[PDB]
Amino acid sequence: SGFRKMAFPSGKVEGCMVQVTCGTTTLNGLWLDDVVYCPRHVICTSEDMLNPNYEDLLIRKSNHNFLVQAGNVQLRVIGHSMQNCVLKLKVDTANPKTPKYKFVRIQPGQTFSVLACYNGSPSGVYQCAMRPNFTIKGSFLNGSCGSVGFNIDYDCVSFCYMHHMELPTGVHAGTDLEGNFYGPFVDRQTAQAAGTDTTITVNVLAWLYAAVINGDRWFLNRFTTTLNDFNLVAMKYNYEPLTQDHVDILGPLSAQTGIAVLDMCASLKELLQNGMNGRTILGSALLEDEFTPFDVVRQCSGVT
Amino acid sequence: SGFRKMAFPSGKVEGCMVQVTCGTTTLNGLWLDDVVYCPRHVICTSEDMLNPNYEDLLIRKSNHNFLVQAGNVQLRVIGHSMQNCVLKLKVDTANPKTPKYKFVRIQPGQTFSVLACYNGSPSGVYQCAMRPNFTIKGSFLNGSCGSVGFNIDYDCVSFCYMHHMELPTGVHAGTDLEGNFYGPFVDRQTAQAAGTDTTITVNVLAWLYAAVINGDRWFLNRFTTTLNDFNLVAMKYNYEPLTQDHVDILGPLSAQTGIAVLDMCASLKELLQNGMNGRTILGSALLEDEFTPFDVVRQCSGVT
Ligand SMILES: *CC(=O)N1CCN(c2ccccc2[N+](=O)[O-])CC1
Ligand SMILES: *CC(=O)N1CCN(c2ccccc2[N+](=O)[O-])CC1
Repeated sequence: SGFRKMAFPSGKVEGCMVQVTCGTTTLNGLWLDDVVYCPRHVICTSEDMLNPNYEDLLIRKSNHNFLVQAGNVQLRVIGHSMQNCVLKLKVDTANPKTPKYKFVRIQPGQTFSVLACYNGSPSGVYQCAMRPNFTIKGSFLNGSCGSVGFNIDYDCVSFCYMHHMELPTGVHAGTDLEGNFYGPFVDRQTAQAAGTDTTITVNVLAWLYAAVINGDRWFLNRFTTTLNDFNLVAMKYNYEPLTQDHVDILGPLSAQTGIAVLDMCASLKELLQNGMNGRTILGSALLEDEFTPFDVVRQCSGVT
Repeated sequence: SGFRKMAFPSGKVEGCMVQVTCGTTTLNGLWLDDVVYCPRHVICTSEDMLNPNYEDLLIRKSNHNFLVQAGNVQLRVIGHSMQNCVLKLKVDTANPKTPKYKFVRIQPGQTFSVLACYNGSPSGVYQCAMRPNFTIKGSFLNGSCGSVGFNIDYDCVSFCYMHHMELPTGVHAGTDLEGNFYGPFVDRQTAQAAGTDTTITVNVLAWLYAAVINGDRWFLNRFTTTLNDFNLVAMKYNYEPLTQDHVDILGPLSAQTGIAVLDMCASLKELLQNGMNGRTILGSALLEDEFTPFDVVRQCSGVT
């Protein structure tokens, strides 16, 4: 029993983290096979960062200007290319610690683990969600760029995120491992505002199911509702609209607990309209939205 | 910027986790050098767990009855001894993945990472605190026993916790790596109630300093207080008394922020007396007590 914000074990990713230096800029790269992936802004002076022409900046750079260090051993760079907002550094050695991996571009509301890194060294691991506005609420200082977000399926690491930016409002923006930003963000030091950060409704409901399973039940009520009625309440409180897809995904949690998705929605509706009245749920005073239904099943069943 | 409940990278510990089977009981062991450490209740039938005589049960067990599996390779057990509530299984092979390590018995209020494991396989990592009542608020299912709590200092893993029990109230009890329980708990399926779970006052204050650093400042007030005045409020709200030791430890956070410890105490006092009025602090609706001052410095400076 008990329910915790849980990150994947970080070992398989720790073995991929390297340091990339170009001129005087240092940040993190990801070494998979004979390719090191890093944010392309590794080529920028912070002057460059106001309005960088990456194509023009990168003409000035050769293979030998990319200093790649894995632990205390230097990697020989034999090629470099720009793919969207990342550089791919071809090195002469395949990472012997390359796990099975995929690159996946996640949907908003999906959760992943971040291994926060500085000079290609891990400092810590935490669990995140891709917010509906395609920001993540991270913990990142200068040098953290190139830290990666991931999921693990038994032995296969699915990389979904590379860290690039902090927005002036202290939330985080970044790319898939093809170098495409989540959201409308660019790798430029410019006015970039986040949209409305909506609550991930299906995740809150999964979390309410997690609570019931763990004995926290005070918020179960006598009521039910409809998808249309619930969605009017959701709109008013900046919750994502709930779909029959969301209902379907919550099915096994519904089946395990014997509480109908729409009953649980009616519990959520009352919590939204009445607040928690100073009570807590799984030791939280607000409604948690960074567990997926998959996350709740996994933690509540003990998948390794 | 941003502030997250962050676990140590788990790689160095993942490489130590094994499966221990005795008769039909399976749980996790920790393989360091040529010794596998596991909970001694690995020798129990769940019948045994009502009132086990471990000395008497262990007479019935030989080296070959302890099945130790690391990945899919079996370890040869050449010796077994009971130290307090753990077994030490001497194997014929030193773990090649043994990191630098110590065994440390932590104080209540100190934080550590747990690598939750099942059949010697990692499922996830989260950050915990040793509560003042020597419980931890974990996430553990059947098979999770032998999962370990740790801190990492650059390259040295300090093991502080091995998982043994869930109390009837769904909190967790366990031992240092010498097999001594934290708190008054025994490895027996009996009436065991936790004492008063008090809030770790110095950790809340460290967390308030973390908030200020990250721009969350609304709770800073015009007031100050004294250690004696603050402690009267702390007593009333089941907060640990604050000592000059606690003040000293908060010094660098005080020095970095320019907010006197006793001013911050006066902010905490008002939060205790008035509550949060529906506001949040670092995205929490309650006062977080599972970051140490060391945790706040580390995350806010980017120590690897
Ligand atoms: C996020 C991170 O670690 N990061 C981005 C900012 N950065 C940088 C970019 C261009 C020029 C200089 C610098 N810098 O100040 O180091 C460092 C890496
Ligand atoms: C915590 C854990 O994984 N654990 C403790 C309970 N347990 C056990 C002990 C004695 C006899 C049987 C069993 N069992 O049901 O497996 C399993 C291991």
